[PDB]
Amino acid sequence: GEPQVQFKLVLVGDGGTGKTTFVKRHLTGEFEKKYVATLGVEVHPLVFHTNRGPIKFNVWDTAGLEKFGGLRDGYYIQAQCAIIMFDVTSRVTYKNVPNWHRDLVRVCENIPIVLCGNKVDIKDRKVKAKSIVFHRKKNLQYYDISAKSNYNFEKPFLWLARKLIGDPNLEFVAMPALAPPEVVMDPALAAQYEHDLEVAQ
Ligand SMILES: Nc1nc2c(ncn2[C@@H]2O[C@H](COP(=O)(O)OP(=O)(O)O)[C@@H](O)[C@H]2O)c(=O)[nH]1
Ligand SMILES: [Mg+2]
Repeated sequence: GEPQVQFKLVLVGDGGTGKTTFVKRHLTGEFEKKYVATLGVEVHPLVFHTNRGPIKFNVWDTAGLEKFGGLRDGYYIQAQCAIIMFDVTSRVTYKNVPNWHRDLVRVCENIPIVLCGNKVDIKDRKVKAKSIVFHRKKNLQYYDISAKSNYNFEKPFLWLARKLIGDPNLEFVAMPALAPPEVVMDPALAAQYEHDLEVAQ
């Protein structure tokens, strides 16, 4: 009878930015993933547990290394939300963000979108906070991320659940089982970066 609250999420951005690494941190979603042969995609079911009940994000991760413009319409059709990703050690991935946005909005129009800057465990960072107080001003929320250490993993999913359910006080009551950190996210470096965003804001 009474079914599941489920949302289609489309994960997009340049080849090599860490999209498959980020979505694979949720272990039960990787083990139960579904290979949809004909659209070139892997659909991952990520269940999150809130104070108002359980929610599911059906994350569509492309299986190729496609280029801006080269994602069929079927990949985006009926999407309810999205995450756009770039790598902070490569400037060309961040310059392509606007074209990935243009592709989404043409097919889906006004849907809640989060912007993510990955690989902030690396010391030699090229794209900093002062240049990210830019683009995000499309009604787009920004978060610094590190996929291999699990740094800020829940933040993009918590922001999208608040918009789609309609409650700004919604919280997660327990965290999903996650793959153990494989790199070190220095604790004083993370604090320096957070201070930099507030300065930039
Ligand atoms: N150190 C580090 N490397 C990362 C991180 N995220 C991705 N990478 C590396 O980037 C390469 C490409 O990642 P992949 O997930 O295949 O990217 P995709 O093309 O967007 O699917 C891999 O060798 C990853 O291990 C991160 O958080 N930290
Ligand atoms: Mg991939």
